[PDB]
Amino acid sequence: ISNEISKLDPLNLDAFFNQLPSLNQNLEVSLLIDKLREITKSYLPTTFSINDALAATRDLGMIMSSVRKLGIQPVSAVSDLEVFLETLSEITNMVPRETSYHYGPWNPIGERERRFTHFPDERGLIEGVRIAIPGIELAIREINQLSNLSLNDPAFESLAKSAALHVYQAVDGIGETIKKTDPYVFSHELRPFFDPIRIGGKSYIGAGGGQIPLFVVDVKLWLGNHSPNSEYVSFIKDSVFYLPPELRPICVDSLLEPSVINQKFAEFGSVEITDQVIKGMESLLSVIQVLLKFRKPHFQLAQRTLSKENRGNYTTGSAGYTNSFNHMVLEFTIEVEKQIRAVLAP
Ligand code: HEM
Ligand SMILES: O=C(O)CCc1c[nH]c2ccccc12
Repeated sequence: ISNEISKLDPLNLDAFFNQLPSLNQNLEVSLLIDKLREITKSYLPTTFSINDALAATRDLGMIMSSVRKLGIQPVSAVSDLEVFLETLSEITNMVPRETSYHYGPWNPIGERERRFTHFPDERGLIEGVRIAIPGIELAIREINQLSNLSLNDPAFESLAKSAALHVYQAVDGIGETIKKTDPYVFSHELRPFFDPIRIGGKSYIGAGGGQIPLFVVDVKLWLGNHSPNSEYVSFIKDSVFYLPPELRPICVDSLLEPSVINQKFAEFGSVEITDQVIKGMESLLSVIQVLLKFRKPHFQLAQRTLSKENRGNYTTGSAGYTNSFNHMVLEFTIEVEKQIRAVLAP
């Protein structure tokens, strides 16, 4: 629950985070490192509650990401971080690194907001995931209920409508990014804060738009267990254990089970096609069209950011993929809209 994490400052870093964008702007790597050492000596993370460790992972993660921006592996330099992060990871049962959950919904609104830089373009990513994530999560719960409901039941269509409504939040989030974040300023000023960090022999990618649980929607709604060697399934496979634990069993189940649409494709061609059954199948295509209204503008944005003109020193997002990945997720989704449009043609 996000409001009880956002209000916490378990490492007393609030004043520091008002200095951070200037610290980062003047490349003051010594205050960064001095703060990491101070933390591993001023706090026994073992005594933390779950909410405390989640907010600590947010704050420590961003200081760590700021050191890695300059090119220094932060745990390699402050060796005592490794057991500190170990202990945080045990309490949270999440990666010893911040994700878009800590960057968005668990990031406080207003004066306490944790930001890497003074550029207003940064706000376009934070607001983007802070809006997207709550609505996808609600859609996730509602979409899971469609499996155990008949197309002919109005309850099916009302759940799918509520889910398409909640997914629109991700549209609102990506529209907020498109208006606030300059593709050039992002690549040159923001992107280098989301680079991999080596912690205990493993490398943990930085925060990413792709960490919003939208892929969980995908897996349950249309991907399921039908594209076993996809590159999309490998990304999801790599994402499962970055998600909060609450979401992992849904995602694992859905990867191992036929999708809602694939089953509802079957029930449709095997039952008395009533008027409610078509409304029900039309509410599935509504959800998918809401996904398209997100992926289409998202694609253009990453395309402008990664053009020769604006890409700066990168050719990939923080998860290591080019725009080819988004093109592939978008075509998957487009093709799903074509299959439903076909089932519905009469
Ligand atoms: C300048 C802004 C942005 C750029 C250049 C960008 C670019 C990318 C890239 C390159 C990927 C491939 C995965 C990776 O390597 O990280 C990706 C994936 C993804 N990103 Fe973005 N992104 C931006 C903003 C956002 C925001 C604000 C959100 C959420 C509100 C978001 C949501 C996603 C999602 C859901 C995926 C998974 C693929 C899909 O579902 O289409 N992105 N993005
Ligand atoms: O999603 C990506 O991989 C690139 C966009 C991106 C990097 N860090 C981010 C943090 C929050 C929201 C979006 C991003």
